[PDB]
Formats: sequence, C-alpha cells, structure tokens
Amino acid sequence: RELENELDGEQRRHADAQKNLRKSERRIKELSFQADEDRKNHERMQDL
Amino acid sequence: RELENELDGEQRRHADAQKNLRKSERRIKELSFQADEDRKNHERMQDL
Repeated sequence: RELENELDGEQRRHADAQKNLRKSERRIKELSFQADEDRKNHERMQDL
Repeated sequence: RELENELDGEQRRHADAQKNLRKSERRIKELSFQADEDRKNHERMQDL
C-alpha cells in the first residue's frame, strides 16, 4: 500500500520532466526553422 | 515482486528525461547565442 504510492507519486514526478521536454522541443524546432532561413538568406547573399 | 520491478523501471525512465532536459536546457541557449549573434552579424553584413 505504501510502495504503490511511491509508484503513484513518481509518475507525477515523471510528468513535469516530460512536460518541460515538449516545451523544450517545441522551441528547438521553432528557432531552427528560423535558423535555416538565416542560411537560405545567406546562400544568395554570398552569391551576390 | 513485480510492482517493485515496475518502480525501478520507470525510475530508470525518469533518468532519461532528467538527462534529456539537461541536454535540452543547454542546447536552447547555445543555439540562441548562435542565433542572436547571427541576428546581429547579418545587419553588419548588409553594409558589407
């Protein structure tokens, strides 16, 4: 009865880790998408 | 026996997310530095 509440409580503690990871991974797909626009804005600027 | 086998499995699953957060928390800055430097260097390049 007490060991399950360790397991019930830790699955709450797994959540905010996974909660923060999607908030992390949403940013790294966001900034990189702009970052490859900085590359596409440079490949023409180099040719100029 | 099995519920304690369920605990250390998902506690080991907690170690990946705690690592990957600490992986992501370093990466979100170290792209942003090479983002915000690029956002400054490009305006310098426009005069070039």
